[PDB]
Amino acid sequence: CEFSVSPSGLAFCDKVVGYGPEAVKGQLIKAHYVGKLENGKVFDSSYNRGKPLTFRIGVGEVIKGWDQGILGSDGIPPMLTGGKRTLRIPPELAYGDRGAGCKGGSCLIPPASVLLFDIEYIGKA
Repeated sequence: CEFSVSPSGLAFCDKVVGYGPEAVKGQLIKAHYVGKLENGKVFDSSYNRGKPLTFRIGVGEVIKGWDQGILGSDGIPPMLTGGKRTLRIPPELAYGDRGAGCKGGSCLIPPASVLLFDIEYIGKA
């Protein structure tokens, strides 16, 4: 899985190219995913939550890396319905210096964490 690195640092690898239409801004979509830190620790997954994440893409409902990494951006083609994509997201397009899932200064997602996501774009909701 060698990533294609976009100008922003957002990198991706289409492990399985979708068979359907590309994602469109404002659309409510369904996605299964596994999120891991660079040491391999899984910090969140749709599977653990027992359901897909249905959300509106491209409107700031999720981290910038997801909006850009799924809808596409300079250097990043959009995901297609039914595709599987791995994203490498720099902190600036994720949770930055704040981190996420914090208890005081200790966070499930440490500050300045690069995030790895395996995303399965199932399709529209």
